[PDB]
Amino acid sequence: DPANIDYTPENASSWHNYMRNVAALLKTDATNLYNAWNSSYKGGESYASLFKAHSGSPYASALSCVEEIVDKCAEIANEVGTAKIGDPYNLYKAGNTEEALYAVESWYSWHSRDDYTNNIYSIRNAYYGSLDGNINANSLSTVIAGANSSLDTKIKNAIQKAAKAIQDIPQPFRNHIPSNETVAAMDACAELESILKNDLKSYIANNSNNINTDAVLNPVVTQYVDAVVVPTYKSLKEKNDALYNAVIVLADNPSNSAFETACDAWITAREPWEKSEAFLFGPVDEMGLDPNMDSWPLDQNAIVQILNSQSWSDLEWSEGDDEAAVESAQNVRGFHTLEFLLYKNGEPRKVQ
Ligand SMILES: [Cl-]
Ligand SMILES: [Mg+2]
Ligand SMILES: [Mg+2]
Repeated sequence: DPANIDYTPENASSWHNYMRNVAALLKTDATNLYNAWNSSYKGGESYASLFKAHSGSPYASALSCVEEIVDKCAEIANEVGTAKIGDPYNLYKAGNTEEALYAVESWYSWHSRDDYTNNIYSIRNAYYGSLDGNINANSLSTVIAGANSSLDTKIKNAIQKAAKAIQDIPQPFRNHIPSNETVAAMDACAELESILKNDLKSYIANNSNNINTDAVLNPVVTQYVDAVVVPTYKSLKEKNDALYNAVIVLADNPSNSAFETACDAWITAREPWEKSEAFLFGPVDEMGLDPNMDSWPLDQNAIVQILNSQSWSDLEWSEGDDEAAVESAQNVRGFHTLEFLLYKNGEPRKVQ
């Protein structure tokens, strides 16, 4: 029932206000995340400076930075295969097909394949030290290549295999959950997680390989922060600002065209977010910005209740609120709540 709700003339006013409020919070969260890295964190030094310096806490060496980088790449490869794809797959295989269909992150917009593929490109970006698919001179890839060309080539191939396997699932993944292609994508993601957390991490950690000193890894950490992390968060800030502006256009003059234009802005803003999921550490994690912007699944019953009662304060939480209160607010806001409000069955919603 909450899944079947339509945007109608009867609820349009409330629907516009829900969209405005969710888009304003996404704008705030992306700005605060970018500022935490680029300007100041916890009222002090910027997180970009703290990470690049690695002078004690939580990173005392360039190796500690790089182990976090690699751990966080392995974590997203694990999340994508075992949970984003795996949770719907295992529900479906057990015979719980209706629960499986609604378990797919980004199904409202039929965007799961592209979303999860961008998560793998986050790994590529972290490993390449770039955003354009070109291997940077100061990348982890180049460091591994100089010591072990075979391991570097196997890692680059494993990243590409996972991205290609997800793209090979027939569009949309929501309608092809039990496919052979789904299983091949899970396999490719598991192989990628393994080569990162086992082979790569162990190889860098071994002092005998001479690639874990600050002289070797400082330029890798600096380039990862300056060319990957900070520009991705800058792009997310800019694109969440544009997404809010597109929601305002739609709310002020609702039309099929304005819904289509706001949906395009949602995909545009999602890209730097999805391409940041290999670095879910530091500010995005500690500030709770990851679940603020990207909780999934949502509390769909609570969304419909908030829409009909215009209880906008239910979307927000404060420092010191208990865990349940924070999660309840996060489960009714963010990119996926805005996605619900903009899309129906993979297409922009229409004005009746
Ligand atoms: Cl989908
Ligand atoms: Mg168009
Ligand atoms: Mg997530």
